[PDB]
Amino acid sequence: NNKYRDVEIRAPRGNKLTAKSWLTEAPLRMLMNNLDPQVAENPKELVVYGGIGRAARNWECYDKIVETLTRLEDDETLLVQSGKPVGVFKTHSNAPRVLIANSNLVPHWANWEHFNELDAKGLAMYGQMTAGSWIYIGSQGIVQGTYETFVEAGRQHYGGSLKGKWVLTAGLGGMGGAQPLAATLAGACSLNIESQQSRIDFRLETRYVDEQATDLDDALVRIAKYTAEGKAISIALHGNAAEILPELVKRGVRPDMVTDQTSAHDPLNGYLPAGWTWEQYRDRAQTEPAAVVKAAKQSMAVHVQAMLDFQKQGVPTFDYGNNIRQMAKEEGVADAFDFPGFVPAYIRPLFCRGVGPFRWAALSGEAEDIYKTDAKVKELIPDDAHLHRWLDMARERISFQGLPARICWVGLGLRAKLGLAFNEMVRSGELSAPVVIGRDHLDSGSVSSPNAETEAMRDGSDAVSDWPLLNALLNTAGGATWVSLHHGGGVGMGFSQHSGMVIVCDGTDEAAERIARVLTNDPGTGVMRHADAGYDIAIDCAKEQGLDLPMITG
Amino acid sequence: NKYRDVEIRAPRGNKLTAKSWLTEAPLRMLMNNLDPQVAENPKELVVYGGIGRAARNWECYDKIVETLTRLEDDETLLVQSGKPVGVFKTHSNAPRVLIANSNLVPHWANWEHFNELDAKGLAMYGQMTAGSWIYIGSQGIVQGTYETFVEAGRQHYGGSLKGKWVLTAGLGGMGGAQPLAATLAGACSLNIESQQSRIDFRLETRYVDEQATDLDDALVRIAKYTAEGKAISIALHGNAAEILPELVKRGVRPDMVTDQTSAHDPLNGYLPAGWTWEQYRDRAQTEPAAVVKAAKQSMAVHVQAMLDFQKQGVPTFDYGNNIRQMAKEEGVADAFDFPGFVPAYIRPLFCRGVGPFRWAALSGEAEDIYKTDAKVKELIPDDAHLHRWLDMARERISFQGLPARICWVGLGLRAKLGLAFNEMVRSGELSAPVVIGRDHLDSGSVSSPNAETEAMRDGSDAVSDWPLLNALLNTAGGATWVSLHHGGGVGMGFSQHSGMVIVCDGTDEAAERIARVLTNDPGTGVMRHADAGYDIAIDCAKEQGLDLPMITG
Ligand SMILES: NC(=O)c1ccc[n+]([C@@H]2O[C@H](COP(=O)([O-])OP(=O)(O)OC[C@H]3O[C@@H](n4cnc5c(N)ncnc54)[C@H](O)[C@@H]3O)[C@@H](O)[C@H]2O)c1
Ligand SMILES: NC(=O)c1ccc[n+]([C@@H]2O[C@H](COP(=O)([O-])OP(=O)(O)OC[C@H]3O[C@@H](n4cnc5c(N)ncnc54)[C@H](O)[C@@H]3O)[C@@H](O)[C@H]2O)c1
Ligand SMILES: O=C(O)/C=C/c1c[nH]cn1
Ligand SMILES: O=C(O)/C=C/c1c[nH]cn1
Repeated sequence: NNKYRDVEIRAPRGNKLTAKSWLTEAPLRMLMNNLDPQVAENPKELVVYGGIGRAARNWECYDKIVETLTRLEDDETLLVQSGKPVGVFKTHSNAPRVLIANSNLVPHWANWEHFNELDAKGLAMYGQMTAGSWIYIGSQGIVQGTYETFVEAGRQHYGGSLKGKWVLTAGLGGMGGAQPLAATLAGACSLNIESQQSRIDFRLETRYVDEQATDLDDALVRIAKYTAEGKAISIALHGNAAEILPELVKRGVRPDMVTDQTSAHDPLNGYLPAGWTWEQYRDRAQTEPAAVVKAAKQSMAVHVQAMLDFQKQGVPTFDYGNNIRQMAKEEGVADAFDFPGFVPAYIRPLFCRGVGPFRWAALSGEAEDIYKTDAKVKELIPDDAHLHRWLDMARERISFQGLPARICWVGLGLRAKLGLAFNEMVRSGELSAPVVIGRDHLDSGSVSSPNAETEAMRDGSDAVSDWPLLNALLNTAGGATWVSLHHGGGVGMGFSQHSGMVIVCDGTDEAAERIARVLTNDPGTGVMRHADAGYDIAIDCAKEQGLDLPMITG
Repeated sequence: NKYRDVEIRAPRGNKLTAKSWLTEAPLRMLMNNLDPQVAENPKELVVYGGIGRAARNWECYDKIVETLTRLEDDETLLVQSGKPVGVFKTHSNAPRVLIANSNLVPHWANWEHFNELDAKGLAMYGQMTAGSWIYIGSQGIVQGTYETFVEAGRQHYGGSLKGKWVLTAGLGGMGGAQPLAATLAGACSLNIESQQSRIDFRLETRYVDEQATDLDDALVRIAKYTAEGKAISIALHGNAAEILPELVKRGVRPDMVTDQTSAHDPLNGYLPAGWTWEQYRDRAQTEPAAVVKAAKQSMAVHVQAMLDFQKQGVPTFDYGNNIRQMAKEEGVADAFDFPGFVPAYIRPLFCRGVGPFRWAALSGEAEDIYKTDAKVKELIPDDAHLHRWLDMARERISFQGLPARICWVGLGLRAKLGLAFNEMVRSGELSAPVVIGRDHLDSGSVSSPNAETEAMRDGSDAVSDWPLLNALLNTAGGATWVSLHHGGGVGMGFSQHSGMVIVCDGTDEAAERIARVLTNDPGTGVMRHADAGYDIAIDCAKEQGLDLPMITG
């Protein structure tokens, strides 16, 4: 192993290569970017986000991945198995250069206890979604999704804009840290409970949260003031959600929306029991992990009961993909699922058109490369004012972390248009170096997760996981530059299966042929999957886009 | 939509109905999987292994055939639990079909949830080769069953098994290979089977030799034949959960004990003690939970008899039908006191990438397989065990559907063979293309802690990254169709595994694909066993020049 190394890693910048080609330089740079101190939550331990989501299994494996990517030939493919470079095989230049499979366990053994047994033997690594597949871009990766969720909740419950309203939530980790800024962009104030001061500080440093209250009473004074003024200000409060949310219910405080984004998906590592310190928690997880898991899950039950109590008061309440309802249910809160997941409640119609967390990064390191792509997106999508406003807010309010990157939700049809245009900007020298195009594994065709993205599918097919497997096979066949299959991202061991893809735009004609089919097929599989489930909006999209769906179009 | 009173057989000869041999091949192998001489119950789409099906339902079957017929050379069909769900543009060196069957998010990966989805029209059990169109009747498993009995004989009895007998049960599609495998290894065998129609199928296909009239008759025949050193297989109509405890009580001592009933699926594949098959199938529809319970309670009695034979010193092993797990769930706490066949006997073969490599003649002509048998002997001139295998196959294995051959070979020889076969197609020595495939039971394509990855030396039994990487790499290298299945062999919850088939159509493009795919597919198994730290696998990797960064640098 070892899993601690006191080094600062950053992606190399500019146009000169360390690896043999841009197709192998790209995953090299994106692996290193996943560990950049401005990007990752705890990169000296290889941790990117999401509990113990890691970029490589241990530091020996990291070193060997870098060494191997550096020498990999253009007709060779590296296999990464739970963060370990296990084999290099001959393929061809239009296949992926890296195939990644992280954290997959045969289902009867797919649980944290067995994962932790394997980890102790040096046999495991949790990939999360984008940690082990090298496409994490800091809090920006999720911020548009969290904004779209808050906007749609506002449209359903409050007439759209959240001006004068406030969101109550918890968790200011890598992904959770997007919540305050997303709320602000949606027009709302927010109170964001976080148990570690260093995480509040990271969100302040990256300008994802605005201020820190001195205590709960002071936080409520600020929320009362800013909402009365119609300001949209995010407030962090250092504390424990499982103590504060029940206290807020006892006080009859009524937020306008309630959710949670603590790392409840991993009770041993990601969720602080009430009354404990993070330091006690980390230490006791090593001596008495069973007792720590039970204490964490008991506090999750208290926390979810508070969420249910807000909901009974008429407050819009939803689960944001961290499996907390499941944990509470296992601890006796039999009605934990009385509030819905964010996807069936708010986001699923976007997935039905293949819209999701499409993203790209400038391997050059140059901010202006992303600003030039933003301008190109506006030229190619001239009549979508919501999207133009998103890109304006991103430019004005999202500061880059590590390599400049952009989140921009778009769906089937436009993803390929954008990717081909970016490839041509690389060819012409408008862009100073190639760019990579990817996405979260949360996307319309790439995830099965019955307590998150596939909760409450109208046909009952929540648990069917053929679809992400087919998505990864098809990305490999079409020519993505690296393809990944992961288990347990988001919701934890046992609860999801999902796929990732990244494709490099290096300005070549060969890349253009791959891009045209890969960025059609990847969102196409999500429209297909939702059309199969019988969503009329997905069937309409399939017809509009000319998809060939034999059981539907013949 | 579930039942169709039709006989289906693969098209023969050289005329295509699809646009190329790469799309004609999956069309013919899908049909071959349903041939009445191949499949256990093809009018309900069932190929083998409980309810392992070739397509979800008959509408889906028809649409797969229609879609394969029109598929272009740069298009790929996606099959999702036996349903043709999308056609997408790829390129001519990608697979024409990508298949994912029966995959369920792990917390829901169980038969109860499968059956809920099935009742909604949302599910199909792919087994291993049922849903991925490379089943060749009982021949697909017979050499692995033979290699298991041979290695058990080497470990326990000095090799040959002449004078010895095996006790087992299950004469279904794959269990039907057990009698002939025992015979070829030199042993007599007693094979318990609950359905006379299954005994008849094995008799007609020459996989079992005789049927005893009752248990006493069976034992008189075993005593006589073993005393004479004959290797004869005996079927007995009955219930193993009744007969095995009776043999323990009688003090009968077989020389090996195993089982291959469909214990992996209590609702459909395992008859409770005292029930008729009709009663079981009727009640399965009326009271499924009570049927599951009764089946599992009988599996517990069955497994306790196996444990009781082992206590008497009888070599006893689990042959991958998950029966130990079912018995443990019913209270047999020491059900895993006897091992699975792979850690006990077969794993050293997997460490060299050796496994159930196979091919089929799309022409339909037996002589095409005889020509390939002769070519294998020429290419592998100094392996007399393999030559004897092919001689025994010729003599004793009858073809079922398209003529096909099982021939266990590993890393290095698979590619030599497939390139030679492709050259035979190109020269016209073979009268039509051949398909080359394998079971999903193979060194790099399955994670199954109660079967192929039981008791890995490093404790990595449940790691299922490996079959997913195998499928991704076969897709990258250009197999003709690639599959990812869940629950083959051992049932929902207990395995994940990959399949591949590649067509040898005589062309230079196929040759390029074949050379890397038939290197990489067994290469991933040698890699996986090398990663676990098996010195035999590390040696193989070095011999074969594999690039394993954490071992070779
Ligand atoms: N459905 C989705 O789309 C989706 C998307 C992204 C992330 N996720 C999930 O979101 C969750 C957060 O991800 P992340 O990257 O921010 O994780 P992280 O591990 O980086 O951060 C979790 C934060 O929760 C805080 N925390 C834990 N227990 C607390 C408690 N009791 N009170 C207050 N704070 C507490 C921790 O101090 C930490 O800062 C994870 O469960 C992740 O898997 C789900
Ligand atoms: N370990 C391996 O390498 C391996 C390989 C292949 C298949 N399998 C498993 O082998 C098993 C058999 O496969 P198959 O294709 O023969 O299945 P099948 O469903 O075609 O046949 C099962 C047979 O078991 C018989 N049977 C059921 N209960 C019985 C009982 N109590 N007494 C006697 N007979 C009984 C049935 O009548 C049937 O003929 C399945 O569990 C399959 O998944 C394991
Ligand atoms: O946007 C990202 O990079 C990460 C997201 C993710 C989704 N679910 C768990 N992690
Ligand atoms: O040899 C075959 O075609 C099928 C086999 C298989 C292995 N395990 C479950 N099915």
